[PDB]
Amino acid sequence: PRLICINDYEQHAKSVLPKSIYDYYRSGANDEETLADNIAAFSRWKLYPRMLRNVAETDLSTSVLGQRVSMPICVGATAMQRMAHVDGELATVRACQSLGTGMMLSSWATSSIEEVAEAGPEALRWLQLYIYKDREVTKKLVRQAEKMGYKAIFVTVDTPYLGNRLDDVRNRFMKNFSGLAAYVAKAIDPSISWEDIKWLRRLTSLPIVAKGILRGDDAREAVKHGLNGILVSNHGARQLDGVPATIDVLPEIVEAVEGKVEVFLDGGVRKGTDVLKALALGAKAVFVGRPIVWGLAFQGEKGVQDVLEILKEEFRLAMALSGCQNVKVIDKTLVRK
Amino acid sequence: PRLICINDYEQHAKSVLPKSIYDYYRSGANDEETLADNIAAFSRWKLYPRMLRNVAETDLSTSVLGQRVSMPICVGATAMQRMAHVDGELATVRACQSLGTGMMLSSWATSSIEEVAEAGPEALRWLQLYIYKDREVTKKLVRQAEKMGYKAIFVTVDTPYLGNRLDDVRNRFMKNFSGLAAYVAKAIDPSISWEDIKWLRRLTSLPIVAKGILRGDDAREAVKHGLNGILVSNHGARQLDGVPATIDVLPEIVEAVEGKVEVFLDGGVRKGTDVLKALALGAKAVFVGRPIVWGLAFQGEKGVQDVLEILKEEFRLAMALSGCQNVKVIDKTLVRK
Amino acid sequence: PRLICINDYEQHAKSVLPKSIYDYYRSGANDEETLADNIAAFSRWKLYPRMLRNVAETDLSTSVLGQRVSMPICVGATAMQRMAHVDGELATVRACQSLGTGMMLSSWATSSIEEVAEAGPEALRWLQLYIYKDREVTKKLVRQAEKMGYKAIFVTVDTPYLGNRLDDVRNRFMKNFSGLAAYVAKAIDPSISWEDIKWLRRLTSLPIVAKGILRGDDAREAVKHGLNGILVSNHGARQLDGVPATIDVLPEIVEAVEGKVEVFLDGGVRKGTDVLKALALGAKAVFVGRPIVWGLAFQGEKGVQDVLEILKEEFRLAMALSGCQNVKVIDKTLVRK
Amino acid sequence: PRLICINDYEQHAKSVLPKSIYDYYRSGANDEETLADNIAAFSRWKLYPRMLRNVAETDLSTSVLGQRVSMPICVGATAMQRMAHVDGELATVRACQSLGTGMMLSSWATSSIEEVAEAGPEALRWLQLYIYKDREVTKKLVRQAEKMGYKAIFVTVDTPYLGNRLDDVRNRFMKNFSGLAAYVAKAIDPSISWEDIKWLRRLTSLPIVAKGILRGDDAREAVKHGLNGILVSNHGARQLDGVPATIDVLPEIVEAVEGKVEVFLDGGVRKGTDVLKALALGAKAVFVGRPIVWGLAFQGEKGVQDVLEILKEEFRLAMALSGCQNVKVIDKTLVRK
Ligand SMILES: Cc1cc2nc3c(=O)[nH]c(=O)nc-3n(C[C@H](O)[C@H](O)[C@H](O)COP(=O)(O)O)c2cc1C
Ligand SMILES: Cc1cc2nc3c(=O)[nH]c(=O)nc-3n(C[C@H](O)[C@H](O)[C@H](O)COP(=O)(O)O)c2cc1C
Ligand SMILES: Cc1cc2nc3c(=O)[nH]c(=O)nc-3n(C[C@H](O)[C@H](O)[C@H](O)COP(=O)(O)O)c2cc1C
Ligand SMILES: Cc1cc2nc3c(=O)[nH]c(=O)nc-3n(C[C@H](O)[C@H](O)[C@H](O)COP(=O)(O)O)c2cc1C
Ligand SMILES: CN[C@H]1C(=O)NC(=O)N(Cc2ccccc2)[C@@H]1N
Ligand SMILES: CN[C@H]1C(=O)NC(=O)N(Cc2ccccc2)[C@@H]1N
Ligand SMILES: CN[C@H]1C(=O)NC(=O)N(Cc2ccccc2)[C@@H]1N
Ligand SMILES: CN[C@H]1C(=O)NC(=O)N(Cc2ccccc2)[C@@H]1N
Repeated sequence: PRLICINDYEQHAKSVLPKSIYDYYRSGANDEETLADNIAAFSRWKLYPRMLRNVAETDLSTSVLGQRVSMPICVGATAMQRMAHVDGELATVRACQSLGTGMMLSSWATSSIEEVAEAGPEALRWLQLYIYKDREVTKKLVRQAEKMGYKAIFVTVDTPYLGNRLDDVRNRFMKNFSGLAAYVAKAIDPSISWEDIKWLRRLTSLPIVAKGILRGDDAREAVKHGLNGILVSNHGARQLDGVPATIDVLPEIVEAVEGKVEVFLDGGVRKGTDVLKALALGAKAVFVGRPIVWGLAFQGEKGVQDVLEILKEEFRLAMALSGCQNVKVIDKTLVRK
Repeated sequence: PRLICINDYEQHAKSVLPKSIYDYYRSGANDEETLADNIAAFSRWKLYPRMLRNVAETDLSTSVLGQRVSMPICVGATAMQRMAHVDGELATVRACQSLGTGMMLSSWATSSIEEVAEAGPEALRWLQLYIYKDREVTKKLVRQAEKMGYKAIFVTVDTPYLGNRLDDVRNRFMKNFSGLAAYVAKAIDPSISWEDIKWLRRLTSLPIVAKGILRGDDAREAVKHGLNGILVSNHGARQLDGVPATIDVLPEIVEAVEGKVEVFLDGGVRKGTDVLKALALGAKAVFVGRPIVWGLAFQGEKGVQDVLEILKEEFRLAMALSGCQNVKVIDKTLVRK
Repeated sequence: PRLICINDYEQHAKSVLPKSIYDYYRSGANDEETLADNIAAFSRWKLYPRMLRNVAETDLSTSVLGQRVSMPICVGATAMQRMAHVDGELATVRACQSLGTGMMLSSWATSSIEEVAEAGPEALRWLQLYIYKDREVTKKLVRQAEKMGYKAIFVTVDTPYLGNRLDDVRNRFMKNFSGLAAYVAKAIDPSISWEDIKWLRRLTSLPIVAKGILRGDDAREAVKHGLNGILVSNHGARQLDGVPATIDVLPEIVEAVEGKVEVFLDGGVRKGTDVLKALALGAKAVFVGRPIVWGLAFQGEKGVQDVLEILKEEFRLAMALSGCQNVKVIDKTLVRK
Repeated sequence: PRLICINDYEQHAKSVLPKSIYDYYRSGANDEETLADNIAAFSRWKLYPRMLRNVAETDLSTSVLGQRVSMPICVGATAMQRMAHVDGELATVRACQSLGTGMMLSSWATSSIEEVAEAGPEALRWLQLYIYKDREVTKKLVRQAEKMGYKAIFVTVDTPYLGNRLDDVRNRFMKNFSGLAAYVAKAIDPSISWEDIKWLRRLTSLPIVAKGILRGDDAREAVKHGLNGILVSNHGARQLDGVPATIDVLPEIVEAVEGKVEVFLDGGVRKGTDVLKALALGAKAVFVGRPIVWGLAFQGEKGVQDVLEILKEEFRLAMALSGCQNVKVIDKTLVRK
């Protein structure tokens, strides 16, 4: 294999993973209209590069909720990574610790909070949480993440029930505690409200990011409840089909929060120019989901490291060709839809 | 067969029904531009879901012209159901009586008004009517529907002549009284005017819905003639080709009637998110045509029951993932085109 | 063969005509972008039909430059019809005389002005003219048309040179006096100006229509020079590629002439709904080019008669389903783009 | 071979050139979204031709930076032409000297400045320059071009680093001094700023054109630094992917420079109507890149001459069919997007 872009990693993963596993990772909800649009929407945003700006020394570094990272490109929560590679999340956190970027650990990981911390003691690590009907286990997760050096909580707010991913049902298809639709119907609480966010905000002094916000009014409510960021996300197009692409709703959310918290994006990031467009529209950083899994499927830690390095170099080139020597000068005039 | 969405039922029906019968049911008029657009138009309307609203107890119930139904998803008139299954309309009305929803019986049914009432005595049942050149038979139908417990009349107003469905002519292709184009040219009155609506309004005290309205001015005229609802319909794209999708004209019609009557939609409903979008734009309920026929072709009553249950569950999930605990809170901010 | 729409006639013509002849008739200029758009543009204009208007007695009749015709659907000039059938233009004029519509005779016909008049003595007949470098032959044509009972002159104004139709060059591919590109470079005058229109206007008292106008300013100039109509035409997309579809420029031209002359359309008419849309946007009538040739290729006079009857019946149905009992009530609210 | 349009030359070049060489010449950056759009964008601009203007004597001549040319169609810089044909740039400059148009010589030519001048002593010739980390060699190039009769400098400003063309990396793929990405990383200066433009402006009294401007603000800065033209260019879509098509950004640049300098376009010119549209939107002339290489691949000098003659004749026809007797009357009302 000669894999030189993120799409090559997906094509390789399709060739080596059982169909059920590949389809678990690549599927979106229902007719997958949002899955296609998360990528198509990036192509509609055009770049207006500045020339002659001196880009000899391109600095990709930024910060996420106060913590320095090497690039505005971080690993999003994807469940059950050991299905892709025997090391799963441990390989992922080692690759993040090599790159100098952060890993968001899924609540449905095939590795424990304490195992991951130990594989990546110097890695920037966050916990993605669901509020479970069992609030005792929810609180136990939060208190384990605090003790194991995790630096934030990403609370997923778009999953009262699991989305309907047809291939998991059509294909006859967790170390911390569709079969997956039935699992959620059991553990995950569909009653969660803003009252539960008030509880979580009182539970921990860790930064909390609301993950899965698509509306400006909900983003303002998150700010009002004392949360510290918004991850503009449609859950990799796996929840409600027919929502907009995240790059299309990002500007409304950035406008609505009036600078009070950091805004992040995930969904459809596959190229350095996607990262650049997201930052031009006001995201502080982006998270990648599927590309990391294809990295694992190729060669575990090394495969994840290669995916993250291809993204980093593509982003560096896009910054340089656009006239941007650092992330602080990536401005809204770089893009038009 | 493992049929888990409405498209699967169509694919199965194509596999088991003679081509002429399948094409009778699936065909639209002329080049079928509206047939494609009835579905494509739903995909252009995007959903803006609210998070954290408490959707543990999702209530799908609503009412149609005063009568309670279990969900805002009802069976539209499709002629000649016994071509799809030996029980035809009797299977359909039994499935509606199990689901707690309504059946609109076609005037060109392969079962009699009195036979259907008897198969579904507790089912909510309406009659779709044409005004026939023979007004005596027209009046006999209305007076049979009143005596047999039907709760409304859906008068079809878009069919002075039958549309030109090419496959019926190219394929060498009624218990109440193209060969079908020639049948209409004989029975159906092309002279029908608003004067005939005044006659029908005086004929019966049953609610009357005008079916096949596409213009706001015609919707206002229906209100002025004392009708009790508008079914925004292009007749499943089988009459005039090149009219807009019904989801696209729905907002104009809702605006034009100023709340005075209920507005319904049919045409292209195949998914729970289609139902949600129609309700967000002000429809009280939607009617499904073809999906019921594919249910019959699969397994008669059980097949219709399965189609209606897939629609119900998809709608429940779309409501929950959008933050809607009941139909009364499905609002216009949920959608944008 | 079972040919029930105009597209079927084209498919049959492709099956029976030598490739060079078929490609001569079906080709557009260069990459054929306008050829595709002449048809695609009709599909973008949507119909908003009125219900319940009494369409029992649909009257398709209208008039063209004062002369009654049975329908607003007339035969446009297409050169060299005997390549499609041994009777060529004589078959075409007999079919027009049966239908009660008009024939525009090409200046590059394979039959003489006096032969056509004689085959269709009761047919409504017009002459399409080019202003030839030889003004004596130009004047001889006009004076023959006047003597043989032709009722107008359609002067083609978009052809100073012939368009570049690639297949005629790639395929190694006139009774009144690319090899065809070379013929024009010889006979047709590229110097023609509005001064030449003044000459033609003084030459004959016959109505004169300017054929091939695409701009409102040129349409106003035609009115100022005392011409009696505008045929909005891109020459069947065979001249300048990348001009708009004729249905898209029709409203600008109708607006610009302020009712002073009749406006006609050709280019991409294949269905009754195309005729209806053109009339809703203010055309008095439309001309069909290629469909007549496919009629000839099928069965000469009978094939042309069948094409014209399919168009007539499709138009009658579209009028009836739109609520229009006659052409005088086809209004601009029937369409929206 | 029977090659009658520019696309035919590309298809022939694909048939005769090794895949690595063909892909070097035809590739764009990353997913090649801009490569497709450079051509698609021309098709969206529609032509509104004037009739009856007298186009018997069509004059294509114009001037570029003061020098007369036979047509507003000139040869752009494409590196390493000897890979396409044994004569490379010498064949190209001979074909330009036959046509009476200009050649822009690449800084990465497979022929020397003094060899090309000698093959085309009477040809209009310009030098495309990069500002190299080695300013001594940069100055040597400029002073050779001045001594050898070159009439301008086109300074490329969009290439601080080379774009990522995937096929050069996936295919295991200079007489004046991806392996090519690595070459640039060595010679080409990523620090170049407007200070370096001030240096180049003081270095030579030759006209200087800034090549690769996409923003109006950068075009105004070029005017302020005393440059004499802007070549609106995305480097044949080979640098930053996802920038707009050059025909789409051309009007902003023409507006921004307020007539102070000539504006040129390259990127996606393949047809005479492309040239016409560019001139209608205010370009003085256009440059062709790839089409010249396909000319070489076919038959060296004769192949380049044939490509340039097909462009000239297509442009002459498009001018004539649009009503334009010379370039001075090609106005903005000819086009609408
Ligand atoms: C296979 C898979 C598993 C996921 N598991 C989780 C999860 O456990 N928790 C969560 O909050 N999001 C989960 N997501 C959503 C991701 O965090 C993220 O929103 C999404 O992958 C981003 O889009 P992308 O895959 O296009 O980069 C998952 C996504 C995928 C594809
Ligand atoms: C096979 C078939 C038969 C139909 N028969 C009738 C009919 O008898 N009366 C009527 O008013 N509408 C009739 N319709 C129109 C339907 O009531 C309804 O408007 C349409 O099916 C809704 O679109 P859908 O099939 O996309 O759900 C028929 C539609 C189909 C597909
Ligand atoms: C084969 C062919 C020959 C034509 N010959 C002539 C001609 O002799 N004179 C003329 O004015 N227009 C000519 N035209 C243009 C037609 O009059 C008319 O504008 C065009 O066919 C209308 O478009 P349609 O073919 O899509 O119906 C010709 C078109 C075709 C396809
Ligand atoms: C094979 C190839 C080599 C090129 N080499 C150079 C170069 O050496 N210097 C430069 O400034 N531009 C270079 N360009 C960009 C061209 O000057 C020009 O901007 C582009 O080819 C125009 O687009 P077109 O190929 O669609 O006509 C190159 C383009 C191609 C395709
Ligand atoms: C369905 N994929 C995930 C997702 O998108 N969000 C989430 O919470 N997951 C946990 C999970 C769900 C089903 C089965 C096992 C684990 C996902 N894997
Ligand atoms: C043509 N399909 C129907 C329709 O769309 N509307 C209607 O009234 N029908 C009655 C019917 C028509 C033809 C032949 C038999 C019955 C339809 N089946
Ligand atoms: C090229 N087709 C025609 C057309 O569009 N307009 C016209 O005047 N024609 C005369 C003609 C042209 C070439 C060869 C023979 C005759 C056409 N046939
Ligand atoms: C990459 N193609 C070129 C281009 O677009 N711009 C440029 O300066 N080139 C010089 C060059 C680059 C790589 C290898 C050899 C020579 C190109 N050939």
